[PDB]
Amino acid sequence: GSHMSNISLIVGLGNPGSEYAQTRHNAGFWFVEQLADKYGITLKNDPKFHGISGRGNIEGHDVRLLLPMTYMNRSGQSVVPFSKFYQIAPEAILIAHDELDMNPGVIRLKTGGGHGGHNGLRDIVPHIGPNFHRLRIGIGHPGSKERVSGHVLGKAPSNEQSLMDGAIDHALSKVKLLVQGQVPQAMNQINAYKPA
Repeated sequence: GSHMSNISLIVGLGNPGSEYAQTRHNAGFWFVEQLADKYGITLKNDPKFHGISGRGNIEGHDVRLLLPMTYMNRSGQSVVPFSKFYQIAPEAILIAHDELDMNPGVIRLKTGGGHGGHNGLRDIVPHIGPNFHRLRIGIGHPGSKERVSGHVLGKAPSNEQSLMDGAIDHALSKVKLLVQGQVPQAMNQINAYKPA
């Protein structure tokens, strides 16, 4: 099982399929895929947990990675049984996700709170509660309430993509702190990120 607030499960939220891979709602997938490549963690088919998952060493810690393949609004159907099976408490979970309420190039580490309208988080919090950590990857908000689906299922223009990519890269450099349980320092250093 997990141990205290040493992060040992990192989840990236998104939708399956090439048609969604470049969309804003897959920001969490981008982060976790890049993290897996950085540390040489194999992301392999995990049909039992309706996802793609991996396990490997990050800075001397045994960490699991998970990409639900359920579609976004059914993400809990992967995350919940996976975390329960491996006895990973929410306090040891980091979920990376797109955040409508923040600008592209803004990234923050948050502990607790609600789903903020995010349909992936909405499927997870009812089951494990809110006390997991979140890597909120800013994607911006569309023109109004009605445009949300068109925004999150859109491919960002190059400038916004560059801003997100830089923020994601910064966060990758701070995962060492997270797997070491240094959540306060990680929060300070992630939240301080500026693109320019």
